[PDB]
Amino acid sequence: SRAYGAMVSCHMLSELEEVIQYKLVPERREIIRQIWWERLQGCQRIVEDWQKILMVRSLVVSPHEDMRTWLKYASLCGKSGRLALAHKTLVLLLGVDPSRQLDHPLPTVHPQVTYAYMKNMWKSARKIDAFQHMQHFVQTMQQQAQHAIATEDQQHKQELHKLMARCFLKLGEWQ
Ligand SMILES: O=P(O)(O)O[C@H]1[C@H](OP(=O)(O)O)[C@@H](OP(=O)(O)O)[C@H](OP(=O)(O)O)[C@@H](OP(=O)(O)O)[C@H]1OP(=O)(O)O
Repeated sequence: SRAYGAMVSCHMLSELEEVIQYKLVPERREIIRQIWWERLQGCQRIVEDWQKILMVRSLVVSPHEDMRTWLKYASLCGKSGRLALAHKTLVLLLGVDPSRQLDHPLPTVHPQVTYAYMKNMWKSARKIDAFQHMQHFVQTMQQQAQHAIATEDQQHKQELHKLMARCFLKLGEWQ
């Protein structure tokens, strides 16, 4: 346990070497990203270590290019009593600020990021407006899925169905 800090330092150095590999090799990008995700999953859930590792990885990976890792990090921050940083990460991922545009509905792009932001807002005691946004988002998702049902998109349709089931469960719990 006393050596864990040095272990994190070694992890960061290895990530740096893998970053130079990511820069050099254009066909290794997906493999490198999967390795980073799995190795980060292996590590402890301390916010500071995750922040250091993500800063290291940011040299070649913008947050938009990998929304899953930053969503996990934001969830960890939210569960660690740092809702300010979690909201900052969510608004960075979305690209627009729902806080300033209260009247404007939440964006539909990146539905996973939207759902994460909505649950963070629910944790932010803004329950009624969060529920209103959730109703609007469910209506948008169902109508968009109905319009965009096609044989080409099935895995996307399955993920959309999973997210919609989660949204329905959250709607029931919050009601
Ligand atoms: O913290 P909660 O509100 O209960 O949400 C949990 C939590 O989601 P976050 O990634 O946003 O934290 C779980 O993540 P863990 O921190 O436990 O790893 C996730 O589980 P997975 O990591 O397996 O995706 C699970 O998702 P699901 O219910 O689809 O299994 C999801 O639950 P809700 O989406 O229903 O809130």
